[PDB]
Amino acid sequence: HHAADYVLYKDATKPVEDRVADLLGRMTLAEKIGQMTQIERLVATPDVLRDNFIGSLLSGGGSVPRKGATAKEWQDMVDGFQKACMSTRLGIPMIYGIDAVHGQNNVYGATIFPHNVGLGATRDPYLVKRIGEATALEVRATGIQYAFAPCIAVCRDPRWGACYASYSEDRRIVQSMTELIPGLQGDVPKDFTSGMPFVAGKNKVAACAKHFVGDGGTVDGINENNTIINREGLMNIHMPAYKNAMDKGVSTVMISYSSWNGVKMHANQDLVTGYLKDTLKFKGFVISDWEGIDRITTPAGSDYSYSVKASILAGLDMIMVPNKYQQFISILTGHVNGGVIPMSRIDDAVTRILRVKFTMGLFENPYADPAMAEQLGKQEHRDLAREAARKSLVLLKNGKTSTDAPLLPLPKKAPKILVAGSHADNLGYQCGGWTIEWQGDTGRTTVGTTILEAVKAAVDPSTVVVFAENPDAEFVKSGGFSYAIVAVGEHPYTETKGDNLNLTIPEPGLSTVQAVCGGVRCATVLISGRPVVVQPLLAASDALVAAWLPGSEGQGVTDALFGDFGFTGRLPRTWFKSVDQLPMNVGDAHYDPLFRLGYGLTTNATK
Ligand SMILES: *[C@@H]1O[C@H](CO)[C@@H](O)[C@H](O)[C@H]1NC(C)=O
Ligand SMILES: *[C@@H]1O[C@H](CO)[C@@H](O)[C@H](O)[C@H]1NC(C)=O
Ligand SMILES: *[C@@H]1O[C@H](CO)[C@@H](O)[C@H](O)[C@H]1NC(C)=O
Repeated sequence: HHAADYVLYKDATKPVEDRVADLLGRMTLAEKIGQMTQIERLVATPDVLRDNFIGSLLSGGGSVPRKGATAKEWQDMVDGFQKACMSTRLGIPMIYGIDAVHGQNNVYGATIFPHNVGLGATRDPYLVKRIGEATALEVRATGIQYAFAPCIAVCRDPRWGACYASYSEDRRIVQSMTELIPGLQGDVPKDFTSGMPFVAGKNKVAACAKHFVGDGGTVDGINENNTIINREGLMNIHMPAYKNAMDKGVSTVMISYSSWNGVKMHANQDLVTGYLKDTLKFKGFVISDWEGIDRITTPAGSDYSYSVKASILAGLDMIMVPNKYQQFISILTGHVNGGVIPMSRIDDAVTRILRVKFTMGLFENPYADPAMAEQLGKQEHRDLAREAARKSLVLLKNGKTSTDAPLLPLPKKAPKILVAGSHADNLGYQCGGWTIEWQGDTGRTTVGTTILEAVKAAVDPSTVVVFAENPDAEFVKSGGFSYAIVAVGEHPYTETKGDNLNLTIPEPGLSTVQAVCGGVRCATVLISGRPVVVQPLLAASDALVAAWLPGSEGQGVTDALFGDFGFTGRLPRTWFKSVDQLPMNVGDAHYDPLFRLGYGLTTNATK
């Protein structure tokens, strides 16, 4: 189509499938295996990226150009990697992925949205779509084109350390919240074939439905473990939202560390190829989890040759290595050279990877847009996060007896009030895991508003606000306080570090609530990624709110405490009476909840 040096795959006017086929037909085995290889930025250099024809890079949790890096520092880092990839013989751009799972959360100054369990409490799919839209903009502000979200796990046991990453124990709620996908990617057109990948253009990102499949169903909630359930239960609980993700054009799917009835998902040809590809007609790319193929074996990494053969034959397309790319590339090249892995399997993996890259516009816009930098932490997105935080709150108690005056909403004008607890003025605790660091962190780790700061912003100027982190009973009784707001709960965690068989909050938390509430009427705000043992907190408190992990916008909590809005959140999970009941789900013979799925008290906005 015209100029003497015309190359069809470089022609932006050609159909995607024609561009894929034209490029694939020109590639060497080294160029094909390179596309299937994703590496950490920590091991990337210009020569590594060119010499190994690398297809993708990622930042793991906390993998950043430096602490406090600006949006432009991120764009310059990503573009430097891209310039190296674009300089190869074929000039195939790399795709850069990151865990943007509640905002662009590794990045300083990014808006931090509530974690998924609180979003499930909102029952508001359109809110979650808007959160996807804002998240795409803040990810593109940093030059990154690919977000590893949504987690569509259906967490069936809150002892799991990733329960907060699940919208709900009820698959129907998880299905509803797949609206995150067209938020991040853009809406698919009217014509659209389920299972095809879609991203609208340079202001959107590729999404990732994860982790396929049954990651929320593991024995005792043990992370990365075995999910024991018949096919009927797998298909009835854990699978449905993957079909909604196909219908919405999700570009990629990430495989689970978990096993299904003893078969590693990373080695499961029947599910990855037979079901996801051949039954659901998924045409995007399938990516491993981090060292996911290493973990097929016990011990992990003890037969990496088998890990590569089993995973690639199972149908995985792109491997998140993420460090030992030389070994990965060498073993896979040997398997192909030996006839153990057919060329047809390599060509399928590369076809899918290229299909996603051409579809999303990456060959047309491989570099960052400096004009997008200011999207990072934009006030409109903070207002959205504040809306979501407020909608996520579930009021569990509002008065000790049926005849007491309800404590909430609290008055903004009072002579003197107390704000207390470990979680009242700790931005890292209110954001939880996957915030700045992989495991999250403590204190003022990014830009945001703590519960204490939100209270000071909300109250009448005549209201004196006193903060004490862990006051004793006498300090409270002598203080002349009108009421107290006391915030306690879990410390930040992610995945295995969060697996927890007792689900009791760290001390001092309960002791502080008891000291405070013993001296003055108190509203307890519980920060957690899941239900935790709650009867002692309830017995002490006049009012108690499950605020989950509400993110950077602490004013969402005070918006409801002071009656600017009514409480509307409803439990997206069962609240247990004791951990010895677990697992305990609706329909079980022993279903005996402290609070059932859907429970939530309400208030009306103050007049
Ligand atoms: C589950 O965890 C146990 C206990 O640590 C371990 O022995 C086992 O290998 C795990 N099983 C799977 C399938 O991951
Ligand atoms: C509850 O489990 C957590 C994490 O496994 C642990 O750190 C904490 O000390 C436990 N409390 C107990 C065993 O009483
Ligand atoms: C809250 O609104 C509902 C419905 O209008 C009403 O039934 C209730 O009495 C209202 N006010 C209070 C303070 O409960």
